[PDB]
Amino acid sequence: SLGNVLLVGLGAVAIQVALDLRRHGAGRLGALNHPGRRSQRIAEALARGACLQLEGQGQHRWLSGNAALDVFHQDPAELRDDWQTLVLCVPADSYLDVVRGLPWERLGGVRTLLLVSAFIGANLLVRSALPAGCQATVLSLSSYYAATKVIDETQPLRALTKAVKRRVYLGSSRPDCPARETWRRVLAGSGVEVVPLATPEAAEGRNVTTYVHSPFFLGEFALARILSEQGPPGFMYKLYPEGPITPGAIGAMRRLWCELSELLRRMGAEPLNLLRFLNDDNYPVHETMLPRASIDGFAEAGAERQEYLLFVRYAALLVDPFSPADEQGRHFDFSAVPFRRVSRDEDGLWRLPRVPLEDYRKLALIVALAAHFDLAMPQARSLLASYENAVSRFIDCQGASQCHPSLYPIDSRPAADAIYRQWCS
Amino acid sequence: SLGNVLLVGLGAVAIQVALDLRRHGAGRLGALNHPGRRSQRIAEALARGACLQLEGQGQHRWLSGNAALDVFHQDPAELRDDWQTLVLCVPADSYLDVVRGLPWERLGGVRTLLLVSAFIGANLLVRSALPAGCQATVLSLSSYYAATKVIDETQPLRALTKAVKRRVYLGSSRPDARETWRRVLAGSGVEVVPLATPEAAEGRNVTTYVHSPFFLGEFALARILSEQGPPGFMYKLYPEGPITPGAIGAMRRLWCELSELLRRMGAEPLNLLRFLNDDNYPVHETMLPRASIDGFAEAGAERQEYLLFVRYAALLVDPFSPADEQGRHFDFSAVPFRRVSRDEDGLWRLPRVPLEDYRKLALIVALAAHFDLAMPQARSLLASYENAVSRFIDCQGASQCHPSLYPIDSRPAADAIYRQWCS
Ligand SMILES: NC(=O)c1ccc[n+]([C@@H]2O[C@H](COP(=O)([O-])OP(=O)(O)OC[C@H]3O[C@@H](n4cnc5c(N)ncnc54)[C@H](OP(=O)(O)O)[C@@H]3O)[C@@H](O)[C@H]2O)c1
Ligand SMILES: NC(=O)c1ccc[n+]([C@@H]2O[C@H](COP(=O)([O-])OP(=O)(O)OC[C@H]3O[C@@H](n4cnc5c(N)ncnc54)[C@H](OP(=O)(O)O)[C@@H]3O)[C@@H](O)[C@H]2O)c1
Ligand SMILES: N[C@@H](CCN[C@@H](Cc1cnc[nH]1)C(=O)O)C(=O)O
Ligand SMILES: O=C(O)CCC(=O)C(=O)O
Repeated sequence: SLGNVLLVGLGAVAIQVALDLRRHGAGRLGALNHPGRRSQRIAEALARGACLQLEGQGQHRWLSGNAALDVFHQDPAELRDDWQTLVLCVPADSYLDVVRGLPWERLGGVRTLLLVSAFIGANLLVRSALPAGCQATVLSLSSYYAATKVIDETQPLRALTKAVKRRVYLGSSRPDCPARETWRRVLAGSGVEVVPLATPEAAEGRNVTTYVHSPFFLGEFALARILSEQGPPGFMYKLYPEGPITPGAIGAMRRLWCELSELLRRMGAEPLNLLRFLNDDNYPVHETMLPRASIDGFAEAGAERQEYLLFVRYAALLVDPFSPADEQGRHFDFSAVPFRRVSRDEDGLWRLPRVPLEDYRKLALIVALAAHFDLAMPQARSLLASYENAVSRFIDCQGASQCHPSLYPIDSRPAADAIYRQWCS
Repeated sequence: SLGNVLLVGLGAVAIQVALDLRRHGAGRLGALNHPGRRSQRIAEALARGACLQLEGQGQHRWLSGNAALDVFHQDPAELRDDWQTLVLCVPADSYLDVVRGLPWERLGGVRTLLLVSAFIGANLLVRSALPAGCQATVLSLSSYYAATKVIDETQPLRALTKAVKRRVYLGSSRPDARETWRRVLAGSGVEVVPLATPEAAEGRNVTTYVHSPFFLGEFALARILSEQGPPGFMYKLYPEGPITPGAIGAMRRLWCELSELLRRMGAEPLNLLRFLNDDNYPVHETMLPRASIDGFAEAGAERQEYLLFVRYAALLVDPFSPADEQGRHFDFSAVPFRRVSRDEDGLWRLPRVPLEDYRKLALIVALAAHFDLAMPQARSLLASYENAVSRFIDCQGASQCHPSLYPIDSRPAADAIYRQWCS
């Protein structure tokens, strides 16, 4: 079964996962979060008797519930060998740091480790970092299965889920893995269909953010908003000049999808139909905007038609076409998600938001991995260079002394080498 | 060169034109407005000392001015042969009726007749109704050159111009008066481009290309014929408005059909995307690259449809408007549909959009048949309108509907245009 489950990272994702785990049952539920203001707030909340609370928004209100946490650690030194399942709810660009940091000498009983938002190569990278002879199976979930936020960091244990995906995918380092069905059941509790796939990379190849955030949020427009201090933040899914979506961004999306598909084929994984994945698995539009024949036929449509269809898809979602119309015939403004921007941390250093720092670090690793398969990925490299140039100019202007080192050049070649060696073994 | 000018149809357009004529310099100013309540109000206002009053809104406030009306008629038979220039400021559907009603055999002094909103064939249709040997030159303007309205029908001669177009085109029945009218209209700020034939100007009417595919389709007609529910928006994407990839396909296919008709009538067609961007409302290079705009006519159908869709998506907000504090731009696309309304006799009427658009396209299709052009896309749009309006009549009752909703036959007008063109 799942046995006793340790959530690693206790954020918005973990709270939703905790609700789904408690519905399913069968064991103690613990969490580990590294020291910091959030962990201090969490420990304070738990010590006064608070529980994890998940609220569903709008149509998702049926999800809402509370979940008890048996133990919370902000000090790995107190962990003992009581855990059968680890669930990594930390940012995906931290999986390597987090897996190296776990006290594996006291975790010999762990039999499964789930990566809740994997990317191509993540399963292999995590396996490369495990201690020798570790017999934990590593599971890769394609994408986090919802949209969830901690409303008010002052109540760190209360989260809001505003969207839920129709379908996600799950692969395992163990062939014909029985744990996949367990997690199918756990996530089905929140209405998500989990499709088991035959290898981790096939699931990782269905990570939605890799395909969408890379072309849209590594470009010039997004970076100009994210690195700004004054002026409006702009909107993540609007068309230029309100947001980053342009025909050029759509062309980058198509070309990157082609590059990623070839990488997947070279790792023995079947690529996805990008339009059908976006429409059917994540969020749909009406037949009059995207005919089913166009959705199903997308992969054979030819580049111009593919780009037209992708553009239509995003223009069709500037509002939510399935939301109720208001008195004046308008639908919900689905595309008005503001960009989060750079902000100063407690040491006075500029930090980047997760979008795009996490998206850059993921894509940089994928590109470094693809080089081992003799794939140059020029579109991916152009997106990396756009981010790097913009951030470099921000450092020039603000001063290196004022910038957190996460803004600085990162070397992904060592991690890519570890992944490739693990794949070849 | 203008002499004494008679404005036929004394409404919003005529008031703007009168003030532009006065800025340029003209003789007496007269007007002919057919009997009706508007003419009754005009006659009383004139009796109490009213003049033609034009107000320019905002940046166009320099357009504002007053002009005396020297003569007002309602009955064409009462016109004296004292007019060198006639300007037709009536709806284009009425041009033939207006011309047939005038006593041309005793209007030998008329030298110029200007059609302010000429549809394809309008010049030829007008000339077909003129007596043989009639001396008048007929001018076709591609479209009215501003956006103007009578503020309040209780002060009938006071009009408001809220916008002026960038560019219009002017063609003449006489090879090589265009220059005079280019100057006159240039006083409003519009650039008038003289073209070599009337049909070249008539073929540059923007509503022909845009209103036909968007407002004769099923979505638009469902809004227009509706009584309850929100009216929807003319230029938003489905489900808020009628713009869909199917509507854009209709737009492209119709542009191809219209372009071939123009070529068969000896007129160079337009590059639709360049015409929309450069003559109507532009977008940024990142949405529509200049090379894609200039190259549109040679791009191939899929790219052409993608570019047109991008153009309308890019204008859901006005990208050159100032951003508000939230990074939002002006909601340019939220122009509500005008819908059916009961008239003073209690009868349902259609708004000019799409009635005028249907009538124009019906004539174009009937004309195209003479050039052996079937215009299947145009015919599909006509059928869409006819079927929807027919079902509205079924539901409301013919006795409750104004006769303008009933079937029309444009074949006699098309035949007269073709005969004139072959003359
Ligand atoms: N929430 C969503 O809807 C969503 C959507 C798409 C994808 N995702 C994926 O899920 C991941 C987690 O999302 P979330 O909303 O739960 O974020 P959250 O606010 O960041 O919670 C993440 C937890 O992990 C801790 N953490 C962050 N960085 C860490 C690091 N380098 N090492 C160890 N612990 C770290 C955090 O504690 P501290 O704050 O103290 O560091 C926090 O408790 C995202 O990064 C993304 O990969 C989530
Ligand atoms: N900004 C604009 O105003 C604009 C823009 C683009 C296109 N147009 C087109 O230009 C045409 C005229 O526009 P408008 O705004 O000036 O209309 P308007 O204000 O209603 O004026 C039309 C005038 O002509 C009269 N009239 C109609 N038929 C007549 C006839 N057969 N003989 C004599 N007088 C007649 C009308 O009187 P009754 O009201 O009694 O019929 C009215 O006084 C319209 O079809 C319009 O769609 C106008
Ligand atoms: N947020 C997603 C990334 C995909 N975003 C959606 C678009 C969208 C989301 N909200 C408003 N518009 C998509 O691109 O189809 C995730 O990673 O789960
Ligand atoms: O869905 C959003 O609102 C932002 C895009 C996204 O996928 C994310 O939160 O990582």
